[PDB]
Amino acid sequence: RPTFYRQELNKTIWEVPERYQNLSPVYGSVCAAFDTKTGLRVAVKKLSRPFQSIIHAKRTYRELRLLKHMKHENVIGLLDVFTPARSLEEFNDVYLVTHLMGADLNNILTDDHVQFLIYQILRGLKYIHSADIIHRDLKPSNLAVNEDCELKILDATRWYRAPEIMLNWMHYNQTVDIWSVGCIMAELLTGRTLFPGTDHIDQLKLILRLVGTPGAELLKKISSESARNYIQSLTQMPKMNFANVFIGANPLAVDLLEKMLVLDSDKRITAAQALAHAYFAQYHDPDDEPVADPYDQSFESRDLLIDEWKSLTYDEVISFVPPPL
Ligand SMILES: Nc1ccc2c(NCc3ccc(F)cc3)nc(-c3ccccc3)nc2c1
Repeated sequence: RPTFYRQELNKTIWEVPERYQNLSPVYGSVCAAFDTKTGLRVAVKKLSRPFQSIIHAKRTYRELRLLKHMKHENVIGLLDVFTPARSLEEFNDVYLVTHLMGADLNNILTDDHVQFLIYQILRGLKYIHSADIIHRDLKPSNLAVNEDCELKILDATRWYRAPEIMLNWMHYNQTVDIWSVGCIMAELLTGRTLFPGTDHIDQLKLILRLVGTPGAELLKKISSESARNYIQSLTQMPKMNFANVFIGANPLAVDLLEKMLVLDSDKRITAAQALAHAYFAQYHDPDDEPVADPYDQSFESRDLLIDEWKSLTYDEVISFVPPPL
């Protein structure tokens, strides 16, 4: 049990172990800090109102469980989790400590940079997807890149969302993330957002303008009559030739985009399949693209009181084991 020191940052009081020094500000508030134990720069996130409602309390619990499970080089992992509280009764504040990453992918490329960056994302997604976890919100601001161009996955928003999440299909799979990667890859190659839509309707028109309106083989798999009516109403756009839209790009890169930006998610390439694509021949190492331990998601289907979620979160703070140096 370490000793804590109080401090006021951006009109909030931070109580953190003395082990973390020189706090500097950057869902919750985040501070950069120096960690005297590892000698490394860290990010300390103080959650805001972590147990205000059932939804917050479950969301706090979910976030701690996910971070505690991620042990992979291209996914953000948990260095430490702590509370100033000495008991469950006083437990009201949760802090999360992770590696401070240099910048996000948003604020920044040759084809070799794009290969390395997209390769690291797919490698992280393979790990995440193997544990039955879907990210659902992949976008450049959720991708941290240091000076070495080493990338970690963290955590408009609509520009990277899969068409089946736009239409609220209840049974989408992991490939909603592959769609996002496709949109990201296309932005890195061209400098431009692929689908910069102003709202949900406009967003889908821009998508269908590139990938074409869906054929009868995809229509026969849509369960919502209203969605089916809507889709068939809109004007028939032809599938464009990616080799023309992405003119001058590496043709292996165009080929991967065509396999990622597929409307039908049953036919969209997976992260593991994409890792073996020729586009990543330089980097692909099948002996060095691990999968994750199983992840118990059964709590997602539970309806519990705020104090029960809080209690379950307290247990996970106590049982936390720091990763090895
Ligand atoms: N097996 C599959 C494969 C893809 C599906 C899918 N793709 C999203 C989509 C978006 C736009 C469009 F024009 C055509 C399809 N949506 C839906 C769906 C279901 C209910 C409500 C809305 C979308 N079910 C699917 C089932």
